[PDB]
Order: sequence, then C-alpha cells, then structure tokens
Amino acid sequence: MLEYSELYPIQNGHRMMQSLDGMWKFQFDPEEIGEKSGWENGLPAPVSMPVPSSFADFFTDHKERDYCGDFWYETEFYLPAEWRNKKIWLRFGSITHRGTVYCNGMEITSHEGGFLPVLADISTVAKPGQVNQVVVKINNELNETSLPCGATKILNNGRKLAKPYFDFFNYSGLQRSVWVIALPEESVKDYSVDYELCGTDALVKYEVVTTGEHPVIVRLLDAEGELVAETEGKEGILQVANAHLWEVRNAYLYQIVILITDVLDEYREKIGIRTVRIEGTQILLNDRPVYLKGFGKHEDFSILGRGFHWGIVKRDFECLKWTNANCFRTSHYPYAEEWYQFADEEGFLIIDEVPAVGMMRSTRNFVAAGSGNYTYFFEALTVPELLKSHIADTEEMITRDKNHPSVIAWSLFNEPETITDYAYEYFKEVFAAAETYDFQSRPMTGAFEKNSKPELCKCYPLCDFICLNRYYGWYISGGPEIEEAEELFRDEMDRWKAKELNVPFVFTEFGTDTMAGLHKLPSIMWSEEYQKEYLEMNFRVFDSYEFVQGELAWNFADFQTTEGIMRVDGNHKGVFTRDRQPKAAAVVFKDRWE
Amino acid sequence: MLEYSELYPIQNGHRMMQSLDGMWKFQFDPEEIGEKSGWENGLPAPVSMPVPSSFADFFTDHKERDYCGDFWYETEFYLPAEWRNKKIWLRFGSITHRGTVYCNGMEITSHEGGFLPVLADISTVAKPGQVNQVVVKINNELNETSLPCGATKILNNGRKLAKPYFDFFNYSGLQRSVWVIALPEESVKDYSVDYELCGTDALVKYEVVTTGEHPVIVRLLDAEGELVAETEGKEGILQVANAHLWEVRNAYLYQIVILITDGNGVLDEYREKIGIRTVRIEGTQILLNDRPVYLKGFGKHEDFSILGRGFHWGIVKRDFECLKWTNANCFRTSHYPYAEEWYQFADEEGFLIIDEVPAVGMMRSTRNFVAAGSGNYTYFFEALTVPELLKSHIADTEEMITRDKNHPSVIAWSLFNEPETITDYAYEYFKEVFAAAETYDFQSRPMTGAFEKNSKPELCKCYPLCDFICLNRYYGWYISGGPEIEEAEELFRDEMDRWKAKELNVPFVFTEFGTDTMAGLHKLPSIMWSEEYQKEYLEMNFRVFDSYEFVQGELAWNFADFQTTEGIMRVDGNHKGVFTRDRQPKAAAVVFKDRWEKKN
Ligand SMILES: [Cl-]
Ligand SMILES: [Cl-]
Repeated sequence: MLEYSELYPIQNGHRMMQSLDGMWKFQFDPEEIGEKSGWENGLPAPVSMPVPSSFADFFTDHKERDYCGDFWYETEFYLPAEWRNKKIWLRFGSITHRGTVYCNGMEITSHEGGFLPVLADISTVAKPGQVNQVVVKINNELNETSLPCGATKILNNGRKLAKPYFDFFNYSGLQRSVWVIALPEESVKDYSVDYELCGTDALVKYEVVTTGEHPVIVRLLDAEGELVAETEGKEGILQVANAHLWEVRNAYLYQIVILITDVLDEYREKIGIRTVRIEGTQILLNDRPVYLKGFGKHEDFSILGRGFHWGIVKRDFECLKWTNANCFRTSHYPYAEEWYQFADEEGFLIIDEVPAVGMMRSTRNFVAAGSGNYTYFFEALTVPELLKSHIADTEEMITRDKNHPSVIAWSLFNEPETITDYAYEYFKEVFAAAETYDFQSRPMTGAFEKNSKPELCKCYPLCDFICLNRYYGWYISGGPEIEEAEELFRDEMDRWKAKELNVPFVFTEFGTDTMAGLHKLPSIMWSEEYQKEYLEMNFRVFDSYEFVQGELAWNFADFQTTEGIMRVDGNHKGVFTRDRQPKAAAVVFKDRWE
Repeated sequence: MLEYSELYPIQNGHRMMQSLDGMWKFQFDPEEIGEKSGWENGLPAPVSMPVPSSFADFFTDHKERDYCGDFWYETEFYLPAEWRNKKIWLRFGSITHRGTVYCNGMEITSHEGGFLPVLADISTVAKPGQVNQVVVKINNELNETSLPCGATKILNNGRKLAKPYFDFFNYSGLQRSVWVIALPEESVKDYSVDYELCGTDALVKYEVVTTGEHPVIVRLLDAEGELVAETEGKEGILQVANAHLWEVRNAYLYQIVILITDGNGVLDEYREKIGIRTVRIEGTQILLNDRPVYLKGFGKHEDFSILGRGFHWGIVKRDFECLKWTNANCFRTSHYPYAEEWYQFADEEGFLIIDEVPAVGMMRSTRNFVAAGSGNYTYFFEALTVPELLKSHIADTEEMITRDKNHPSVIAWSLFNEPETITDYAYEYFKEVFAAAETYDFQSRPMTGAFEKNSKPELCKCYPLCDFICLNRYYGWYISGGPEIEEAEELFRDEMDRWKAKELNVPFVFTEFGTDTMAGLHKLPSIMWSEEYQKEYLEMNFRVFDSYEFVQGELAWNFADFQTTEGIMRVDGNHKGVFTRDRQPKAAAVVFKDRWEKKN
C-alpha cells in the first residue's frame, strides 16, 4: 500500500493549497548532463513553458517537437509563513512519463508512470515564509518495462526518436495542474465507500485511513448541506433513509465529511449512492439494466496536446449530451481528475482505463491488430518488471478514482496478446491485484483486438464483461467488400454466441477514418457518407445479439498521432473534428441514442 | 421569319454532316486590327484551342483568362467531292457573344447572341473535293443593347475588362460543337407540333415549312419503328390510335418523319423524336396530360472545371444521374438556352424544362445579388439604348422558341430573370416581348419569368403578363440570416400573405432559394456558410412553401457550385450548389432526396 495520499486537494481550516500553474522554466537535456552539472539547483539556460500543457506543439522546428529523452522544468513559489508545523507536499497531477522531483536542491522522490498524480513530501526542506524552488527532471522515452509500451530509436546524430507501440502522439511534459499543499500532522490519508440498497433506503459502508490514532467521525450531508447520517469509527455504516440515488444522466451528490477529533483534520468529497452489478448478460445500475452509449476519447486538443483545460471538458460534455450519449471510456490512460468530477455532476458512466496499451511489439499497431502475427511478448525477460509497473499503475488508478460514482468498470488492457498461457499468467496476477484494491469489487474488463479469436484466446474468462474492438468494414473487407465484412462479423459473433458464456459484450472500438468535407456519391472509404454507411451496418450486427449491452464508438474526436503514411495529420476516426464540430455521422448517433 | 433553319443536323442520304470539333487555331486581337490586316485569310501567330470549350480557364496568366474584346478562331476542313449540288452550311451551336463568320476569305454572315445556333450559308464559296478554311471574329464584351447585359471598363493600360450585371463568369468563345453540313436544294426548314388528348387516342396537329413547292408527306413512327399515322400536306392532323403519352419521368417518344416528295421519289427527309403531352394552367394548377404537377428540381448552369460552358455529354450523364437520385422532375435553363443535347436527353429521361432566354442583368449593378432586394431603382428601361435591347431580346426569344419548341420536355418559357418591373417603362417593354413570344410558339404554352424581391406586390407592374409567377427569394440568407432567421420566416410569410390577398388565382413557382455552403465546413450550432445551415434554411423555406395552396413548384438554387467573376463576396465562384462543382453532394442534397421521394 502507498506511501502517500491520492486525495484531491481542498482548502479549509486544516488543509491549505496553492497553485503552481503558470509559466515555468524549461530546458532540454540531450547529452544527459543535468544531474552532474547542478541543474537540480536551477536551470542554466531555460525557456518559458506553460504549465499545464504538453511542450511539443509550441515549437516551430522538428528536433524540438519530436524531442525524446531527458528534459527539465523549474519554478519558484513563496510559501505562506503560516504553513509552519503543517506537512507540506507538492502534488503534480501527472509527470509524463517519468521524473525525479528536486526541491530547494534536494531530491524528494522519483515516479514512473505518466498519467497519475505524483506526491512529493517537502516538509523537511520547505522554507515557510521564504521563496522556494522546485526542479523536475523528466524523461519521455518508451520501453517494454513501463506503460505505455514502445521503443527508442537512435538516429545517426545520436538523437533519440520515440517509436511507440501505440497509435497516439507521445505527448509529454507537465500536462496537468500542479499544487503545493499543507496538511495537518495527523491527517486523513484515504477512505473508501461501498453501497447497498435496501428498498427506498441505502447503506453507505465506509472505511477510513489516517496517519494517526485519534478517533474518526464520519458525516454525510445531502445536496443542500443538511445532515442525514453520522457514525463514529474508521469503519462504519451510514444509514440514509429515503435516499436520493445517483442515476444515469441524472445525478444526485451527497457530501461525505470525515473528521479527526479531540478537531485535527477535515476532508470533504462529493459521492453518489449507486450500485453496479453484472447479472447474467446485463449491466445493472441500481438493479435495473443500462445500455452503454458513447465514445472512446483522448485527452487531446490543438496547441495544448494533453494539457488539461476546463473549457475542453465543458465543450466535450455539451457534445456528448447533444449526441445523447451516457458513457465514455478513458482511453488509453486515466484522465485528469477534473473529468471524473464533472462526470459525477452530469451523470455519465465511465470505464476507467489503466495505460496498458502496446503489449504487442508493432510500430504500425492498428493494421497489425488483425494481421495474425504473435510477437512473443509475454515470453520475454522484461515481463516481470512490466508486470510490477502495471500492477502499480492499477493500484494508483483505483485508489484515485474509486470513490467517483461515474466509474463503473476498470479496463486493465487495450489490444494485448491473449492467445497463449504466458499472457494468462500475466493478466491473472493483474486482476487478482485489482480485485484487492477496489472496496466495491466493480466489474473488471479489458478490450480485445481481432487477433484474440474465440478459439485461441486464454484471457476472456478473467473478465466480468467482455469488451471487443472490431473494425469490420475498415481494416477488414472495407469498401466494395463491405457485405463480406458484415458476414464475417456475424460469423464471429455467432462463434461467441455459441460459447454461451452468459456475460455482457460491449463494443469499445469501431469506426472509419473520415476526412471532413470529403463527399462522394457513391461513397468511398474516407468520405463522410462511408462513415454513415459503416455505422448503420455495425448497428445491425450489434442489434442481432441479446448479449451486446454496449456500444462505445471510436473516437469522439480526431486526435494527433505519430506521423506516417497511413495517418493524415493524426487519426480521423473522430465523429467530431478536433475543434469539436460534428461530421455527418454524429447525427446518426444522436438519433439512434434517443 | 428567320433566314435559316434551327433544325438539329442529321445524317441520311439527303442530308450529310461533318464535325469540325478539334484543335482550332486561336488568336487574341487586343488592338482590333485583324480585318484590315487580312486575318480573314488566316491568323498570323495562333495558338491551339479546343473546340468546343470556353477559352478562359486554360491559360496560366490573368491577362488571357480575363481577356475582353476581339479574338479569332480558324480551322481547315476537307469537303467531300460528293457534296457538289447541295446547299452547304456551317452550323455553330453558339458563338459567344457575337461574331462574324468568314469562309475562304469571304464574309459570310454576322450574329449577335451568345447562346443559340449560328447558320452561315457557304454554298457559293465552298470548294468540294478540296480543303476549305473557316475563320471567325468573336467579341465577348458586354453592353446594354444585347443579352446578357453588362458594361466594359477600360483599364489604365488600355485593357478591356468585362463588368457584367450578372453573377456568373463571362466565359466565351466556341463553346458548343461545330458542323459543316449539306442540305438538299429543296429542304425542310422548320416544323411545329401541337397536341390534343382524345381519350385513348391523340391528335398531333402540325405544320411544315420548306424552301420550295414540292409536296410534303408526314409519317409518325412509334418507339419500335412501326407506322401509326400518315398525312399529306404542309399542315395536317396525325391521328394516333392508342397513343403512348409522354409522362413526367416516364417518357415515350415517337419519331416524326417529314418528306418532300417528287412523285415516287424523295427530295428531303427530316426525322426528330417527339413526345405527345399537353400542358395547361388551370387556375393555380399546372396540368400535364390533364393532371396536376408539382415542379421539383433546380436551376442549373452550363459550368464545369476547365471546360467552362463547353459542352460534354458526360457532364450531361452525370448531371442527370444526380437529378434522378435527388428525385427531381424539373430544371430551369438559368440563365440562357443550353446546348441542344441537354434537351434531347431530357426528352428521353422525362424531365420538365423551363427554357430561359438570356434576359438577365436588366438593372445597372455590378454586385447585383446584394441588390435584388436593396430597393434601389436604376431607371434602366427609360434609357435611349432600350429600343435596341428590345429588338435583340425579341430576336433571341424567336430563336430560342423556334429551336426548342418541339421538345416534350419544354413546358414553359422564362423571358426574364430579376429585371426592374416597378415602372410603366418596364410594362411597356415586356408587353412587347410576351406578345412576340406568343406568336412564335405553335403550342401557346405558358410564359413566365423570375422576379427579384425588389418587385414587390404593391409596386410590380409585370406579373399580370405571366401565366404563372416565378419568385427568387432569399429569406434567411441575403435577408435576415443567421441569428435572425426566425424573422426571415415571418418576413417571408408576410410577403406571401400579400400575394395571397391579391387572389390572382395563378400558380407560383419558387425558382431561386439557397445558401452559400462550403463543403466540409461544420459548426454546432450552425452558422451561415456551414452545411448544417444549408439544411435548416431549407427546412424553413419548405414550411413556408407548404403553407400556400397556390405554390406549385420549387426549383432550388443551384444544382452545383459554379464559377462567377471574382470579388469579396465570392470565394471561388458561387457556393449555393447542392452539389459541388465536381458533382458530389453536400449534406443538404439528401434533404431534397427525401422531401421529393414523398411529394407526388
Ligand atoms: Cl527545422
Ligand atoms: Cl500573371
């Protein structure tokens, strides 16, 4: 279990917080001489770099956009003098992909994983009342011992080029907000809630972790601040009579309030009373079935790359609502915590995905996810280091996101090898670990490439429901062969039906690249009309199987990828353009999903 | 009465034809010296030029693209020896806009009007069994004394620049096929058919004009070649028992055969395909074969990448497959008569045509699309140029009607588009055009024209002349667009309520309505110029149309993106197309398909 708290920062009497967002100093370190040359003390010749954002798309030259290797940030903040006697942490929403944090010259901690928060305890070096310095050494290379997976090519000048095993640009930097926070010396470290429904009434079971021994009181407030339940102890049950349940696209948020007393700490968070259970082939939310309708997405916008902005969230949610979606998948990595906060208010359902993408050794991975070629990926001697990373990223993800009502499943892989017992052994461990970290035991899943065929795949028995990525009519029998493609699709769904697994299937990826404004009569692959015809055919197949309980189309919006001959300025399978405007097919979803 | 035949060329024993399409020789004449310098005998420094085609879009520099003034074409053809003792004509489908034809050095004839055939009798100068020469001086300037109307600016270096009073590019040259043909010394010059429906049977009234006095017999053949009627005489009635009528989008064509007989011999033989059908306006209704018809389709343009107005059959084939997928039954030949092939093919496919003379730009404005609702009168029909303009307007009408009157597809003549009509000088002008048109058409079929918003119900003086009234309105675009579209609808309905209150008891067709739409431009919520806005503008205008019993047709503007003269309001032509210039469909094309599948 973890040496820090994953809880979002708040500001009350006992807990303080100050934003470090703004313009930082930035400098590339291509010869990797920073540590030995005093950069922990300040950067020798930096530039200005916005935070949060991704560094790549600001520059005007290739070597800098495509930089791969070591690079540094530095900034300076004044701590209020009133934060003596408090524990003081730096909280980075993310450090992509790995980094060591230095503060006032001292190395505080290093982290691996570029999509989950990083906590640095600077209590012993922070100078309250004075100006303080923070310096972060970051690395954005890809390998097969960390997620997401890939490789690093050295070119003739010795400069490094990222060669990912995934299909999305390797944005990196400090992409999410950065805080400095003050906690009490005895503090709430973690807590977990589970829900039971008793007719109209409800139980909120909870457990609490603290950095101390003092008694804990837990209060639960309704939307208007009035009290509805109170229990003493670090373990308890809250009784909410005539409970107001969090519903799909109709949220109700209670407020939990955790206290440590003699009052030493207070933590407050919005939660939603709802239950998630798989009965047979159905997904039950509050004991009634739900059908998932929505999109795979990316944290991706012009200029900012993966940088968080609230304006992107607002628009992306006003578009999801306009299509009448109810659900999205945080593909292929946990998002910024603000996305889940807002999903909670709006009643969207989230499949939360750990970044286990790239577990097949292929640099053009999307044509290759149906080629039939096994890459011997889980037979290699780096696999134990990889497994340790994957489990640690699952643990940090679940701890961070488990108390959001919108999060209803965990996706623990996208398009890996599953056709050999080497991969069963691997994934069995991962699921085992995820089952222990989630106090609610909500459904665990992953998304399968076409190569994980019903006859050969070893891993679908680990899944509570099964997610399929399928491109019938695009990478398989596309264009004039599109009727062959429908058959082949039905052929496979027939074989899955024949297995009588009695579990739900969700299509988590299907789509066509579509250039906005390419019209052709008759339609051709890449036009707007072909996208509509494609979707109308996948819909017919989905609607032919009682156990298909969900469609998450790929993608919500055009996004940026590694450049290559099959990628025309990124990936054009969006239903919206990258500036968040709808292609002709968005209307297809809107109508179907009403 | 015209000094030549408008009859399309055929090839039998009595009548022979030869195409002159190919690379011709071409030369600009900016100093206007060709005649004094002997260009009538050949050009001194030519380049090659495709025929048929408009010259403008081939070149890579502005001076040649935008050329305005005199320019010359030349080619050479071999006349077979066997054409001695025939009358030999050159037949240009069109010479744009005016020209003078020369054959082996000799001025044969001159013609004014850029969109109808030019016939030049070269019988005295032709040399059969030898190689012959044709040379044409063309001028593409615009003025206020011919159609279509514009003006001509002289730049500071002496260059002429066309400044049209219309919104389409001033393509010009030899835009249509060219033939040399041989006719008999006694030939059929002209004929005309009218029809009456007799239950299962039908009458084909007719009349023939020849160049001599030998007698005529007229035969009528069904679709399979079999004889169904015969009559002696230059005027007659053919009696067709168990007639197959020509019906909208369900065409049947008879062959008519006109012979000039020397007892047991044949002197001339002309064959055209025709279609029995009747057209009549009864009250507010447009009756085809005695049932009501709702017009659904488009205003078009003879326009295409590289070719300009140049004629190609593939442009036809694609454009008709698109109209059929759309479920249209109609189109208007805005704003000039088309190549004859367009009509021939509309006959096979059963489309209805409104045939438009080129009477456009009768109002002095160079940005004339912002000005058809401005409210500003330009005294256009009180100028002393007007009597000359009237004469060539009538002349183009007579030539259009004489040419096109025997196509079943042609159900009405449009004699103006967006002129000034709020004035008695304009009533007196158009009373003459309409009176002329009535006489040249043997079927006395409906005559109309299209009115700008400026020609309000209270002010207009010209709508009485029309058998039905065509309106060009842009409520939701030029008027009260974008955020104000709610208001554009109430304004529209207020105008229609005033037309209603006049109780004119005539049908109204909407011949223009549309929005510039950039393919690929998507906005949510929609904005003027987005594809989404096109669809909404349309849904709005349909609600208005459907609120009025007397609205009996809707021709959207335009079938396809097309080229205009350039300027700040024109992003590479006009983008009111429902299809792109390369004839693929924007999102509002299915709006039409669905509405029109489920009308009548
Ligand atoms: Cl460069
Ligand atoms: Cl130039």
